[PDB]
Amino acid sequence: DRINTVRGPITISEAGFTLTHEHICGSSAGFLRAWPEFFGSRAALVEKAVRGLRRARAAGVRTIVDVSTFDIGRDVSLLAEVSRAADVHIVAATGLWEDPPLSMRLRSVEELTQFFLREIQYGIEDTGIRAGIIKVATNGKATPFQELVLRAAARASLATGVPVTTHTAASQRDGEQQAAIFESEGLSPSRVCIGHSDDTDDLSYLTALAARGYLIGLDGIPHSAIGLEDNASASALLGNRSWQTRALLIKALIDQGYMKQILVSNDWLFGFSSYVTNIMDVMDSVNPDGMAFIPLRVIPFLREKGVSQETLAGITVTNPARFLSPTLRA
Amino acid sequence: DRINTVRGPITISEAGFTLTHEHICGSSAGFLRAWPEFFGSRAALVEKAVRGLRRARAAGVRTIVDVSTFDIGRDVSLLAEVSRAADVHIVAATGLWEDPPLSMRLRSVEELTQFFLREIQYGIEDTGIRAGIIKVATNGKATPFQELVLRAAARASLATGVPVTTHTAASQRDGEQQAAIFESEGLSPSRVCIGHSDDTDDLSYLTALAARGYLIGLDGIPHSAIGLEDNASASALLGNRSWQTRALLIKALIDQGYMKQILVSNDWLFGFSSYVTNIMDVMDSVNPDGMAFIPLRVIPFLREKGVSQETLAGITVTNPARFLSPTLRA
Ligand SMILES: *[C@]1(*)CC[C@@](C)(CC)CC1
Ligand SMILES: *[C@]1(*)CC[C@@](C)(CC)CC1
Ligand SMILES: CCO[P@@](C)(=O)OC
Ligand SMILES: CCO[P@@](C)(=O)OC
Ligand SMILES: [Zn+2]
Ligand SMILES: [Zn+2]
Ligand SMILES: [Zn+2]
Ligand SMILES: [Zn+2]
Repeated sequence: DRINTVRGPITISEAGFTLTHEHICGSSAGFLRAWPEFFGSRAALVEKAVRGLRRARAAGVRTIVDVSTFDIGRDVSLLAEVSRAADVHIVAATGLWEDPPLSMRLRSVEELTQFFLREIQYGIEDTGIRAGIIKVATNGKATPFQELVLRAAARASLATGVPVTTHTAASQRDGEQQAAIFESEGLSPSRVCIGHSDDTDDLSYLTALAARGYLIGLDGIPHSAIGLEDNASASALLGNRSWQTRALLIKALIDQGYMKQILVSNDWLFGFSSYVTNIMDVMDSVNPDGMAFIPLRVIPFLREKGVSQETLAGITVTNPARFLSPTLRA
Repeated sequence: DRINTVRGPITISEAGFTLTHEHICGSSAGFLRAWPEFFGSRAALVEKAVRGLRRARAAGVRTIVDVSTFDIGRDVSLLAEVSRAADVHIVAATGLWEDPPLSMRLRSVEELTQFFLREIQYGIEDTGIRAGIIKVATNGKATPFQELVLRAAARASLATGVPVTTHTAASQRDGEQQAAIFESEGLSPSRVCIGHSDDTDDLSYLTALAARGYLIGLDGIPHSAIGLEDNASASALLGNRSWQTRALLIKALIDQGYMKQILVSNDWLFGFSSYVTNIMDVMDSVNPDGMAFIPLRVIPFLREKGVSQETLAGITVTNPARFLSPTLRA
């Protein structure tokens, strides 16, 4: 009956409106400590993130899930500072994304499971902050090491009840292999969110996952390079489907009976060093509402398309609570 | 007339007997902070490193050059602690090795040059400790990003006078391309050590580098898996040439007139997470003298083969001082 945040345990009812896939800073391990000037300064990144989380809170957000791992350069003391200053709860992550270093890539399934358990059960670094979610990734067929990560994540979730959330190449149907691996370890689909699932329009894929009990992460709604066809790096990252096209998948899955399994977010960030220089500027130009885009723009859009207020509340409040609530089955 | 160490500037004469390619811990950025139990504990790694540096100092070592970068998980506060406790000077490194994360790999030559300059001229992280060498790497033909790193390293050296030291796949003759890149930027060969050069027996390659003025890093003398043919991972890392075979390259280059350009070391470490589990144990079994192997075993070997005491002192004391001494030409 409690979820770990960067400021400690909170009750389920305190989570409130929750964005389930967000980042304070998308970086690399040690990078913000070694090269803070890349972001202007650490203080500038903090100020930017607080301003943004304050705008989100004013729009109705109460909690974000920062799904930055070790290899995304998660800095839990930065998250704690931002969380305190903005009065928005932040749930931190363990796991590994797509850029693990050699010291992680050479590890066994057992060793990885120890590491993820450490961050859930003991703490991150020497901070005593415990993760409330496990983040994993593939981009196409899993590498051998990613198979180990997905298995370790399953083990860590089976021991603790903390959920797993994934990065996919959704157009490659990665969620099918991720599911297979997780199920081979015994993990309940109700403890797993298959993320970046709004990157595809393939309903045969989305419903195959939802029918087995997976949560479906429609988590990049404002990601679009429409109107930036000249910028190859922004097109490659963001794609050329509209935010409306992505948002309508929320309606599609509601219409198929999966309202309880949908998790919505922006996949936004306040700093971004793991891609091209100045990408954060480009992104901010596309979506000046930042993390507030879901409540300010997506919710009203969906209401105008005939989705109910009650259904939207269930998606933004009930589903994240049920997901984040530690349990073996949800 | 001063070299930066983890405890501040020292005079040239204070450097004394210097090992020019060593590691306290071979790891990954953030790893020791996130997963100290991999090493037993941080305190255990500190104790091990102090014991080892004390044994080296008793054998005549006064300074080591820790050529661990950002991506080797260099922890300058760990180096400072070990340096204080063992009374051995440690020179820290900037640059990038073979495992840079996305936040580094996406950067330009200019950006990289700023980062290396930061670590030389201002400090590492928030510690105020400044690097005294720039470390770079290729394993075969340079990737596009490694070309940028080598160019940035050249720029940073041209601005500050701090030398560059390299990781090679010596059997692939990487030093030839590294030289070409460095020279394309204007860098003097006398400011560059082409490292892991004892990994090859190709004198046509070694002398081609030394003839242009490069320092030659014969830096892995005790690395050998002879008598561990059953251990594939140790054979792959350490090779199947004897330490004597490697040591005799020091004599070969003396005999060709290059005594002033030879730099000798062990390429040892006290923790090693970026390879197979328990590799440190295997390595310690092969060479229980650790960093003391050069003075305890290599120097007497070379004397018995007819190299002079004076020549060996010039190699272990004069050459490292001339190399580390900030200058545009040495
Ligand atoms: C919230 C209420 C249920 C519907 C109308 C689906 C029948 C969706 C909106
Ligand atoms: C140190 C003195 C010079 C030699 C003998 C090379 C002639 C090497 C040893
Ligand atoms: C830090 C970037 O992480 P993603 C994979 O969600 O893409 C923006
Ligand atoms: C940390 C390991 O670095 P290398 C390339 O000198 O090999 C042991
Ligand atoms: Zn992702
Ligand atoms: Zn993300
Ligand atoms: Zn090396
Ligand atoms: Zn090395």
